[PDB]
Amino acid sequence: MKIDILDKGFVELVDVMGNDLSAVRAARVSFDEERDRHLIEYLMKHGHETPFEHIVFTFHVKAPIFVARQWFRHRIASYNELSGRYSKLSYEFYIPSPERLEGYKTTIPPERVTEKISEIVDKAYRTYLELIESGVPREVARIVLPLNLYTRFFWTVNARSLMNFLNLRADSHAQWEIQQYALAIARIFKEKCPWTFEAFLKYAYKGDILKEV
Amino acid sequence: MKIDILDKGFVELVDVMGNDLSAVRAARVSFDDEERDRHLIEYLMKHGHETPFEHIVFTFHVKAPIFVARQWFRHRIASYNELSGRYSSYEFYIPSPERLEGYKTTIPPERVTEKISEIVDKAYRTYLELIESGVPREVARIVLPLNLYTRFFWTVNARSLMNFLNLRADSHAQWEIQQYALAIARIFKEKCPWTFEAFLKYAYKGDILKEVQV
Amino acid sequence: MKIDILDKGFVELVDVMGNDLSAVRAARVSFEERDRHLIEYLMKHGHETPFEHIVFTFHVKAPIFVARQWFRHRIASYNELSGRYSKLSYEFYIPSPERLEGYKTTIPPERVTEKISEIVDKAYRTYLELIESGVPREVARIVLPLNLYTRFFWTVNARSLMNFLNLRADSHAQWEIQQYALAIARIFKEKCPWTFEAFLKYAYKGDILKEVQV
Amino acid sequence: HHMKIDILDKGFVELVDVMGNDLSAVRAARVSFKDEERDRHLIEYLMKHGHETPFEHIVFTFHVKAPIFVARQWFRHRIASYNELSGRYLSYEFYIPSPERLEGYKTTIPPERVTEKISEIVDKAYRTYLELIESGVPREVARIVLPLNLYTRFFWTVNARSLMNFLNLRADSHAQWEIQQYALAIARIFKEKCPWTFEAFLKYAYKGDIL
Ligand SMILES: Cc1cc2nc3c(=O)[nH]c(=O)nc-3n(C[C@H](O)[C@H](O)[C@H](O)COP(=O)(O)OP(=O)(O)OC[C@H]3OC(n4cnc5c(N)ncnc54)[C@H](O)[C@@H]3O)c2cc1C
Ligand SMILES: Cc1cc2nc3c(=O)[nH]c(=O)nc-3n(C[C@H](O)[C@H](O)[C@H](O)COP(=O)(O)OP(=O)(O)OC[C@H]3OC(n4cnc5c(N)ncnc54)[C@H](O)[C@@H]3O)c2cc1C
Ligand SMILES: Cc1cc2nc3c(=O)[nH]c(=O)nc-3n(C[C@H](O)[C@H](O)[C@H](O)COP(=O)(O)OP(=O)(O)OC[C@H]3O[C@@H](n4cnc5c(N)ncnc54)[C@H](O)[C@@H]3O)c2cc1C
Ligand SMILES: Cc1cc2nc3c(=O)[nH]c(=O)nc-3n(C[C@H](O)[C@H](O)[C@H](O)COP(=O)(O)OP(=O)(O)OC[C@H]3O[C@@H](n4cnc5c(N)ncnc54)[C@H](O)[C@@H]3O)c2cc1C
Repeated sequence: MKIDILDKGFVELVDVMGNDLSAVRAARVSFDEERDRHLIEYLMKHGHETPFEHIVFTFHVKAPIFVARQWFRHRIASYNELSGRYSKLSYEFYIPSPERLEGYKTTIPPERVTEKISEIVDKAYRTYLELIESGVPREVARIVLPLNLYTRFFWTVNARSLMNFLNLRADSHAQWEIQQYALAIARIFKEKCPWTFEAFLKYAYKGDILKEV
Repeated sequence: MKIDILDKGFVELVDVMGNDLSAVRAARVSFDDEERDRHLIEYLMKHGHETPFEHIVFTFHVKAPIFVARQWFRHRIASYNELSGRYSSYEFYIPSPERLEGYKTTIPPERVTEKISEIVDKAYRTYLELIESGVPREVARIVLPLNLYTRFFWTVNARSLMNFLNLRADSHAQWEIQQYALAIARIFKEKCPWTFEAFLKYAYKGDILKEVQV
Repeated sequence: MKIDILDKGFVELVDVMGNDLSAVRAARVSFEERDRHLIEYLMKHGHETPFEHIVFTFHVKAPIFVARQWFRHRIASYNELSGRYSKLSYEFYIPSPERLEGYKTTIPPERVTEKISEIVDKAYRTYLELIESGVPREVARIVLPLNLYTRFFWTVNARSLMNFLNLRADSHAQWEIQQYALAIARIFKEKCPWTFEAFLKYAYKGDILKEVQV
Repeated sequence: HHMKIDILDKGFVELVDVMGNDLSAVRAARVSFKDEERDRHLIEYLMKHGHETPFEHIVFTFHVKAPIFVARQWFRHRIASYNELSGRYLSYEFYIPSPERLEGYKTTIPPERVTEKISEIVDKAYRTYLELIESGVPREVARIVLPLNLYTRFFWTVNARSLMNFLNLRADSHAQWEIQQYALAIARIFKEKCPWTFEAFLKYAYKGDIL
């Protein structure tokens, strides 16, 4: 299960432990269709969040550094990001689409904005290459690369922390770029834990976008 | 996969996410070679790169005396769900004479076991009586002894589990929790043999897991 | 500041880092009505991170059944007396007859208080017989009841402290820990008045702190 | 607090506040409310046997100004609290490595020219940023063209135990030189405020080498 985000990014499900019933078993501390869902909604509405910590996901994410920086602020989770000492490195950059600027009356055509960004990216990247070729270590030369450079990471997180992530990132107040990733995370969450996801939207979700999309 | 511990306790595996390769994939940040994969596991363990092992997760169902659970619950990097004494088998851990078969006492070890059993029976009886009288469970239960068995679900990742083993699968820890740590270690070994072996070889700070098999 | 709780317990403030302004500085990231205005803004908009920069260290004496509920709050630091090696005062929480006010019981409340006291006496006396006989404390103490008082140090930041209050300073929590939560709230209010008020007005999810003064 | 240490060309690590000192760990370990000799002995005992929880009762709050590539590595330390400047909503300064930063590395061009080339691309990226902002482009979008050597600022509250883990990982020759410099500043302040704990740390638990 993979979802493409932005121009070159993505969110892919690597593994998952449990499902809605994992939270049910944990809540009852042990080991009926309607009875189980009722328990899930009960836990959600009353704020009994601990049982959902027993559902865990591992995602593989490709996102721009500025998005990853905001993402990594979520401390109750595990991350492993690219370094280039265990796997090969790649150089791609997030170039906003003209549509991304819709809504703002910019004196510069949204098409020209996309071009200027692409322009600087190319120049920074070429400078980077020029430095490496001259013998400058990568850890130094890389500092000239822009924040829109794509990176990749593995993210393992339990359902409770995931719902906190959605509360903050699947919201109109969050930067549009991370909103997109949050939407993809929500879709995968819904596919693996439909009962929990539904209960979440109904009683605990604090954001807005998940109720519109 | 369930292992009996003490007189009425146990450690049961409920679920597990991943295996040794999960840490390998995480370290390389790649989703998609035994010799080299096992070498990487040893390398990570040897140089202290522990984050990759956080991508292996276990969920256990444990039945242990409260005095043991209190020590267990001090391990904060994990998730717990315990039986609610306020809302809810009423069983207790009675040490066998063999548990004292090592200290010099003024009374036979068997006598100690009898004394413990006796007071537990009296406390339990008092509890049931209070409950019969309409006294709320949350109040009546305060007379129950620390050897009362409780149960909880424990979800923990491999890195945190290894920290648990470093501290509890050791002769300095109380004998009772050592027994549970041994069972946790056995299940860990079965599901992640490569990580477990690398752990014992490069990072394990305790003593018993290098003396006792599986 | 030492506040007495229950019959022999207490909550004592050991140390504190910062005040309301610590959160303001953190939110602004730079080392008054406008400042207080900011605190309220943060609280109403859900900006909780700035309050993580205010930290408290408390010394608490409480019955084990209360401590176990307390220790479920993982985002904090704890150091408690050792049941295996620490010297204890051997004091127990005996509910007052008023504790059962409201519950229709077969026997009178004073009777319940009496029975609890009797079982505690028997358990304690049995414990004494074991220790005097040579039984190690780590084993002998398992017969002691859950109402035995213990002590611990608790270091926690304001954000986690507020989460603790949301859960324990509430009618759904056991009356005994509610009492401790009230004391914690009292100390929080004295050191961080602006944050405390903003909390009650915008984020507090409990009920008792909106009716019980300070 | 008040302590401040300059790092790199425009960065710094400033001590904002501190709760406790070495005695805070001693009291927590004994879980109560002796003498200097026995107390320092207890600190070494704790450090030696890995009884690290008592040190969680010592807390620091730092104000740090560092380039984003350094901050990114720093923020991987989850057991701590952070508050950083929002790029979405500064004085825009950048870390320009000194020619000496390339000592030991045989480069095709003079080290001075490398510093120049870095300064040049940074200038072009910044000027592009300003042009986008002036045209009405949202800051959150325009800022993505800025380089990783852009300076940011943040408050960091962390306890002594977590700080020691931070030092074991960053105060090491295997860490990038830039973060090593910051780790040395953190260690310096730690030493100043908790002499006993720091000394014990260096003697029995520190796994790095530069300290
Ligand atoms: C030379 C060098 C190379 C590096 N290479 C890479 C790389 O290739 N990829 C990469 O992603 N990072 C890399 N890092 C960053 C490394 O992963 C960091 O040290 C780590 O992210 C932060 O450390 P920590 O886990 O010890 O600290 P904290 O996150 O602050 O945690 C402190 C302690 O609590 C723990 N802990 C916290 N949360 C959890 C949890 N959820 N589960 C289990 N235990 C937990 C552990 O016992 C830990 O030591 C590198 C660092 C250095 C110095
Ligand atoms: C032989 C023995 C004797 C003991 N004696 C005592 C005693 O006298 N008094 C007592 O109270 N307890 C005692 N304990 C219990 C001890 O406090 C526990 O081992 C500890 O609380 C749980 O371990 P941990 O911190 O390593 O694990 P976890 O809480 O699971 O944490 C794992 C890692 O994340 C970390 N971490 C998590 N949270 C924080 C945080 N807030 N700040 C900094 N780092 C953090 C550390 O790197 C840690 O190793 C004893 C245990 C043993 C085995
Ligand atoms: C629109 C928007 C604007 C933002 N602006 C800024 C800004 O200007 N500056 C900035 O620094 N960040 C900013 N952020 C980041 C914001 O602080 C993140 O939501 C936060 O860092 C990650 O959330 P968390 O604390 O809820 O999650 P996690 O770190 O994953 O924690 C989950 C839960 O555990 C908790 N928790 C974890 N660790 C601790 C701890 N040490 N102490 C107390 N509780 C803890 C809380 O209950 C928390 O909700 C912004 C985010 C958004 C969406
Ligand atoms: C009326 C009442 C009834 C209760 N009944 C029961 C019961 O039947 N069984 C039982 O076991 N407990 C029960 N509890 C205890 C309940 O589980 C506690 O509230 C909880 O253990 C501690 O709360 P916390 O998660 O909010 O806090 P903390 O552990 O201090 O965490 C603070 C924040 O960080 C978070 N966080 C920390 N660690 C993790 C993690 N590993 N994964 C995801 N998020 C994390 C969350 O955002 C959290 O709110 C009850 C409590 C009350 C008040």
